[PDB]
Amino acid sequence: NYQPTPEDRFTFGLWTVGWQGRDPFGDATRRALDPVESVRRLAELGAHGVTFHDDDLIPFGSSDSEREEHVKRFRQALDDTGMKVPMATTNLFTHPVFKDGGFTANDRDVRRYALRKTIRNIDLAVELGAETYVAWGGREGAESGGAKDVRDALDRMKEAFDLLGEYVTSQGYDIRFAIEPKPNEPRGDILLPTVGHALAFIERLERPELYGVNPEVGHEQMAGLNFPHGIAQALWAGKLFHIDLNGQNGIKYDQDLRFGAGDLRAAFWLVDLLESAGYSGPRHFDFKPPRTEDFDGVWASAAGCMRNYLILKERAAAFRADPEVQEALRASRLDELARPTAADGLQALLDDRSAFEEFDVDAAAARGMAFERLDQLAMDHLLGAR
Amino acid sequence: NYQPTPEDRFTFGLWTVGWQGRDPFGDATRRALDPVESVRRLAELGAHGVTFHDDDLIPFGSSDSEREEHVKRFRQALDDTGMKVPMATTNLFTHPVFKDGGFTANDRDVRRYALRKTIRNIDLAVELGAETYVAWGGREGAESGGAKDVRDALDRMKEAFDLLGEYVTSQGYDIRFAIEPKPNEPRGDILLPTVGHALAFIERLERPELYGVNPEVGHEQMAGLNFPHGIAQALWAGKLFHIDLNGQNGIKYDQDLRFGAGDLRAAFWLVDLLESAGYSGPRHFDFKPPRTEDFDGVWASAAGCMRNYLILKERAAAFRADPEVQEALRASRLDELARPTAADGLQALLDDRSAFEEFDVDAAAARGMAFERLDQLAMDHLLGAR
Amino acid sequence: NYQPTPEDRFTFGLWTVGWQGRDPFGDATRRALDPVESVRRLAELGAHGVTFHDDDLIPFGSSDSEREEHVKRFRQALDDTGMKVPMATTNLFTHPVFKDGGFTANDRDVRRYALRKTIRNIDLAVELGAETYVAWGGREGAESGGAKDVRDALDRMKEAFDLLGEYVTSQGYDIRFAIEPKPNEPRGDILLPTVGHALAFIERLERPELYGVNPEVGHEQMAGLNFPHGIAQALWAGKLFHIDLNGQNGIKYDQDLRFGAGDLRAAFWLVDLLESAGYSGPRHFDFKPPRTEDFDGVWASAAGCMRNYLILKERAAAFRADPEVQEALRASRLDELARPTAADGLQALLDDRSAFEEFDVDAAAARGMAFERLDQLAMDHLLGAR
Amino acid sequence: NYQPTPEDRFTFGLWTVGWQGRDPFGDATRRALDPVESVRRLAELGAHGVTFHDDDLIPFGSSDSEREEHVKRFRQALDDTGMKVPMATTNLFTHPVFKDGGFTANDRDVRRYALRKTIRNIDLAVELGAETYVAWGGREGAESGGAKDVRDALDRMKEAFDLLGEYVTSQGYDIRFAIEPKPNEPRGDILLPTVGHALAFIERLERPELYGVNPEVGHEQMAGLNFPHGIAQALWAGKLFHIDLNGQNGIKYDQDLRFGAGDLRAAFWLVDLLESAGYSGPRHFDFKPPRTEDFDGVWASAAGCMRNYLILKERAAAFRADPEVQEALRASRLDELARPTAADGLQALLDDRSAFEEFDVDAAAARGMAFERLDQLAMDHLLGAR
Ligand SMILES: OC[C@H]1O[C@@H](O)[C@H](O)[C@@H](O)[C@@H]1O
Ligand SMILES: OC[C@H]1O[C@@H](O)[C@H](O)[C@@H](O)[C@@H]1O
Ligand SMILES: OC[C@H]1O[C@@H](O)[C@H](O)[C@@H](O)[C@@H]1O
Ligand SMILES: OC[C@H]1O[C@@H](O)[C@H](O)[C@@H](O)[C@@H]1O
Ligand SMILES: [Mg+2]
Ligand SMILES: [Mg+2]
Ligand SMILES: [Mg+2]
Ligand SMILES: [Mg+2]
Ligand SMILES: [Mn+2]
Ligand SMILES: [Mn+2]
Ligand SMILES: [Mn+2]
Ligand SMILES: [Mn+2]
Repeated sequence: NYQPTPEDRFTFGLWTVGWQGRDPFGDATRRALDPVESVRRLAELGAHGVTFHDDDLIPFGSSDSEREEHVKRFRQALDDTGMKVPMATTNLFTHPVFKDGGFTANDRDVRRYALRKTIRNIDLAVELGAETYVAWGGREGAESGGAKDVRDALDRMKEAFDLLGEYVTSQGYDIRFAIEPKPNEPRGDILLPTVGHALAFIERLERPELYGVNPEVGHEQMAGLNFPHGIAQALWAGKLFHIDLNGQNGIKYDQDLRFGAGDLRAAFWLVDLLESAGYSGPRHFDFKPPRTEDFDGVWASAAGCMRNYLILKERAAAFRADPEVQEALRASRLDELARPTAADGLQALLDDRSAFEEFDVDAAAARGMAFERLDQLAMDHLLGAR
Repeated sequence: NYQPTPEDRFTFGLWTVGWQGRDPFGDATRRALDPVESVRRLAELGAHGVTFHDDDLIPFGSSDSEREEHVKRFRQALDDTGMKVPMATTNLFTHPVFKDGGFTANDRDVRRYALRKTIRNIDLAVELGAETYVAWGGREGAESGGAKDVRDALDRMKEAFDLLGEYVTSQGYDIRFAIEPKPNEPRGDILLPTVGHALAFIERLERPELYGVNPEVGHEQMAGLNFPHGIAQALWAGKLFHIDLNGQNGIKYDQDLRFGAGDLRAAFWLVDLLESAGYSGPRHFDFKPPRTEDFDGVWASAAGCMRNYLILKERAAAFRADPEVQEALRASRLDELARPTAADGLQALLDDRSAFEEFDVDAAAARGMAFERLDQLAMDHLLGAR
Repeated sequence: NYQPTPEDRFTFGLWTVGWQGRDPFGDATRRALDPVESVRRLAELGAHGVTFHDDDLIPFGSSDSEREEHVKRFRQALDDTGMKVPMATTNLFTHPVFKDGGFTANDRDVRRYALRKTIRNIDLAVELGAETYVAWGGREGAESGGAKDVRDALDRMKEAFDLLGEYVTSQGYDIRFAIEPKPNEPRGDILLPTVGHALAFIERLERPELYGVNPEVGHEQMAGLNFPHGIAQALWAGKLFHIDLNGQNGIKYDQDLRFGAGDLRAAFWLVDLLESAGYSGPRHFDFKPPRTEDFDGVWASAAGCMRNYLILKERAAAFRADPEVQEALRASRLDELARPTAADGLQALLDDRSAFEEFDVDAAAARGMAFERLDQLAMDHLLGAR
Repeated sequence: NYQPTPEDRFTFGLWTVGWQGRDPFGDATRRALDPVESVRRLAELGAHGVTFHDDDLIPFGSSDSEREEHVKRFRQALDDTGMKVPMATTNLFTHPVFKDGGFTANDRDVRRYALRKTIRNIDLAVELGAETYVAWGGREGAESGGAKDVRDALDRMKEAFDLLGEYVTSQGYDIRFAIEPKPNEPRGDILLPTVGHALAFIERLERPELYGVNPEVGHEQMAGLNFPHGIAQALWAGKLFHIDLNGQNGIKYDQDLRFGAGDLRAAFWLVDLLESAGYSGPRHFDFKPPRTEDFDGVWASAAGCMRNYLILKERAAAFRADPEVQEALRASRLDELARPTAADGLQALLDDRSAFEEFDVDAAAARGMAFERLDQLAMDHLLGAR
């Protein structure tokens, strides 16, 4: 039951099932994982592909010879399994050089170096066939107000992304960029903190169509926001290039629980939205098996991500196909929300006496929206109590 | 000391000092205020102008005759004082007809009516000389996931604003629009919840240059975000048309404390940003004298808003002019953040061996940012302990 | 399916289904409800009883004659239905006199009056047979630091509750008190903000066994806390006298969604705890039909509360009875958590070399907790996907 | 100006200025510190003492010989400086064995080992002369609902603390215990999440007077709570044995900013409370120099903690001594809040017709509290603008 297949487009970062369990207050609870074993275990689970930071695949500071061998070993695991690599990203946050950021570090020479680090790995990711390159500016921010002139840092951020788009244009690459928002942690406040802030920033870029967003369930929930609403604006803007699925209990540190844990109802509305909008990119999981777990629990965790997606997919589809729900949807006038407000034109609106002079405001106000019956119907479908 | 003058551009809504003190769990603690007395008391305090919702000035459902008289009385108060009216807005939230929203209500006929209500008041606001019309979509949202298809609601929101911009274009008006974001309350989640989400939405509008944002200190703080950072992206985008100043203690209900209360340090960084960016619009206060206060406390509260702005203005200016702070700013390389990252070009960057092959990563990582000394200098200036 | 019966002990406040829909920014969307019709509609729904504030039942300032008639009418509705009245409370928050609090108002004469208001209604509630009197100090708090010396206000709070316990002792009443915590709203910060703070305060009271807590799902979630954990400490302390069930989306204004909405998984762990601990008090719903709803939606909302409780009751019972879950519970050593740590005594512990000198720390650290398989089993039961 | 002296009772953990800068997403930015150099640098800064976890002072797994030498070296640094050691604590969170907790780990043998680890270090701390032993149960909690029966875990927590109090009683020690609350991180939810929850738990202990709380500014602010209010209830309960001073920007990860950063106004109300209550324990700083800083910035950070305390001490004292503020305090009836509510007795209250039958509710409701003038006076004192 609810079994994933590579057609379901499930992918994982190497850093997810690979997380050794070091937290702010704790040491590692698990040994490191060869990227090769992760590709195989995930393939066995029904995964479609894997993603990586540059330093997850080639250990930082590796020699050219070792780099070649680390890729050779990795390529052979994908060949053996059929695994894909749909996305890659640069680690511009772990090494101490990035302590004040990467593309927006105050030191100019750190910013130039962060660009060379990203450009090197774009080459690699294109070779492995990734279609999306992700940027997570987790060190772009500040803990105190005077350490970062934000308008200046946005200037620098725009130059970094403009230059990156100039590079892939100059190489003929098909890869596109996806910014991953996060409101805080590790910096006290991170720049482009939400899906909205990232969409707005893309529109000031030189070639905007080259960039989209990679929202993560938990990051919007770290700011108390509605994740499906944010996804809806990303899809409305045509900029859902990639997505990160996980779970989060409200406003606290970045938990990265397996998908479906945390806010279960919001996961349901998310899957219903992705499916009904026909989202076709990877269903990528960016989670951390809690450091209480041994290797066996790591894989049960990753298996739980895909299962919970498949369960929610079925419930949400049953929801939208139920004729009682379709009748309730008409009752709540969801059909009327899809109709244009004034297809007749401004002038027609200005003269339509039934829109002001003769609008029975009290009659309209007395019409219930019937939202509770609709929502209780959604809950019954979620829980299988119809 | 720290005394405001109309040149300081301080303005107030009628609804602020006019708030009778009805909260979710409480009845009014103060009688209603004639808009005329508010104009006079505020003028006495050194205010520059007032703003209004349509229904703050003309009681809802007033006859044409009464409407004329309510304006006549108001115009005479501004003449008597020199008060201005720099901004107005529509009340699309109080009357029960707007319970599911205004421009995005599911019922089409409510949306058409909300447009006629706004268009009527734009006329009025232009007559009183407002330069900015504000939209706060406080009822645009939902409490449950199925009651609002967000992509549909954004379609409707785009039509409403496109139509409004078509109207002021057709009339030759100079007025511009400013969207006021809010993440939640009264709806469970509000659409365009943050400054970012509002900037992104404006870029999909038909004539974007006609629209900007009207951020409110407390609304971004309701989502745990850094208000000065948000303002910085608005100014970077050129869309700070208007601003709402108040105070807020973190993530909870919308408090609307007088400006300077709540997060005092963020108020300092905000004033420093507005001043150094040369923000020239009104310094508008959108606050609520706590319902514990009588009329005398209402005016002490409004007086505290302007005073706290003036105090912070002085401290922040002393901060940026102190040569020790200018030396610290160089120490933390804030000057280097303002320099372009690769004015030399992509190709020069790709060949600059000092940016990768010969970058001493460990030397750069070992250079402290000196952010703490800088911040302690800012604190000393704030508190007057230099 | 999942149909409630009065044996299920479901109760409602008059103020819940009675809420006219006035919010901070909106007018009423529904007419007022005669308490009699609410008793009948709720009875029809399978409810067990109703609760009331004094002013929900007798309008504030009623004459003795009218008071008698309002009770006569109410008593006859309970007789006609079999409805009970298991709990009552005082409204010490709506009238403007309570703007600085009730039992802790700065004005002494307001505090004395709040005590007389409560004592009058205790008499009434005992007559209607309530077994619990609830105190919600929603106005006990402050918006600014200097307006309330907290240690003084706790002195006053202790005197109010000591006096109340002296009264019911002097009358021979069986009724007990339950404090209802809330962290904020309407005050900027409320005293005794959490279940913990309320438990601690009770232990300083003169006759502590007379007082317990009445936690509300949403109020602990307004402070980002785990509601089942809080309930567990209340039950561990023996002070779960009453409970308020509803739903809440994280840290924001007090939403009072119907039970089961908001955090669905936490509702599941709550019902599992209440049932397995054998909680026997009323299952009281303190919710607000969203003001989008007409009268029909009000009753669908209240019906959804009981249904969602019954659904969760079944899933959680199926969870604890599943032998796979019982095997997983042993795997995660939940049985070992119930065993005493050192039944052998301090001295035996101090000499047990297998507890320090010869403890294989690395072997123990390498044992996974298997928490993910356990949790995925709980999720499968919740969703009916076993 | 504002210079600390050992009489000011300022102390620091070794782990604070000793923090190498490893965060969830980053490697160390600073070398490790010999505890000896920290004692000397802090002494030079005007600190009074240092605190330590067992593993900050003796590296985990040290041989008896090395242990002796690490203490010998440490004792000589305190002798050379006059530094004291007023508090110590056990590290029951870093080693992987504690991944499911210490005193409440599901594995019994981990709990026994955690007790032996604590008891060993109590001996040591008494030798160095600490007067308070702190317990921070940062691993006592859970990420999912089924992994920890909370009532069971409280049973285990009560046994651990009862046993610890049995030990210090059996040894004649004077040391007392202080529980340090935290709502979350590293566990998804931590047991005893707030000051309140910790006070309530102490009252169920065998010898409660042996235990108090060690609240930390940032931990209560992680749950949106008012830190001075929490301190006020701790002092009202007589259980402020110790305190941790730092700074925190609202509800997010545990930031541990230097004291005075984050919520500046709440720091002011805190210092005013500690001083006016005559708190006499150590003023302990539990902060992290941001990993952007080199060694020089570490010490500027620690210096900023004490300075900001001294500045706030002066402003708050000037506040309480200003006769205008004393007149305002009477205006807001803070004097009346300190008076008993019914010193005359229940019966006198029941017969006092001026408390109900003849209470002019409308007159009392119309009296403003004058809280805004009072608060603006407090702000003027904070900023030095009187
Ligand atoms: O760089 C991209 C990724 O970096 C990871 O280390 C973070 O955990 C993710 O939030 C992000 O998706
Ligand atoms: O409509 C604009 C205004 O409406 C007011 O009632 C709200 O309090 C403000 O948030 C908003 O600025
Ligand atoms: O007084 C007790 C009750 O008062 C109601 O008005 C509030 O909504 C509840 O939080 C509380 O249970
Ligand atoms: O164990 C006591 C201490 O442990 C430290 O590592 C934490 O950072 C503090 O929150 C706590 O005061
Ligand atoms: Mg991610
Ligand atoms: Mg506003
Ligand atoms: Mg309640
Ligand atoms: Mg601490
Ligand atoms: Mn994350
Ligand atoms: Mn507001
Ligand atoms: Mn509530
Ligand atoms: Mn901390």
